[PDB]
Amino acid sequence: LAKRIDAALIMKDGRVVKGSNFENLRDSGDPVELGKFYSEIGIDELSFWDITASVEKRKTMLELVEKVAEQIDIPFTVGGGIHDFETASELILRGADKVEINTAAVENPSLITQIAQTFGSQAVVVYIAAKRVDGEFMVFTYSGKKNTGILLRDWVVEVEKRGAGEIVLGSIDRLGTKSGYDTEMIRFVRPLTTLPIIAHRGAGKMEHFLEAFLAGADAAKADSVFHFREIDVRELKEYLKKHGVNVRLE
Ligand SMILES: *C1=NO[C@@]2(*)=C1(*)(*)C(*)(*)(*)=[C@](*)(N(=O)=O)[C]=[C]2
Repeated sequence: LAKRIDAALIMKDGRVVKGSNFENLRDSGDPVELGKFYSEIGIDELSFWDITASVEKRKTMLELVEKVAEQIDIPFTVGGGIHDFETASELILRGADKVEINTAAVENPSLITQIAQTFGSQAVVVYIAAKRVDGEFMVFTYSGKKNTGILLRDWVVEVEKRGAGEIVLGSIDRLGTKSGYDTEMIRFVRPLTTLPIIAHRGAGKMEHFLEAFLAGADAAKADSVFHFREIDVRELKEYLKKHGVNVRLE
């Protein structure tokens, strides 16, 4: 299948954290209008990540999903502290196509299966944050704060076994960098799973997307490179097509 380009939007109290540089937008920090604009210029799927610190979070995420579903016609994922089946269920029913889970899945891997039982494997995305520690790829939880001691190799196999649809592979070793995706990490994971692998962290220029796809990624996700317009989405897709990558053009 076609390689996929995803945009992730980090949100807090209903706003896109640090906004965007699209002057054409009425409100460049509105996640709905920004998401809609991305869907029009060639983003394939959207990810909405909420960090509303406690209290209003549940209602905020549900209202976000409802507003997004009304306006956009490409698939989207919602994530950020989804801890149980009922939370995931209400977000999917309100409009999300998929839910994206990390810490709660590591702590209770049956959560993957429970969501998939009702909504299908295709509705369950597991985000795996990994980092090199003493020469092994280790799985990290709590926004990179906790080394679980679980090997990346073991967790990838378990995630597929439990019934996840896709894996987002986030390299903590590339957080905040613009040097490229962690292609070594992608190549390490590729033979271990039949699931779609979505690369995250490290993108800085168009050539990094090509590199990630050569490494075996099925999709590439980014955020600030798009929001601050370091990479244009249409230019990226034209570049990838030029060099033989199967991507969807309009
Ligand atoms: C995934 N792994 O750690 C995370 C993940 C997502 C979000 N988020 O804001 O959706 C936060 C931490």
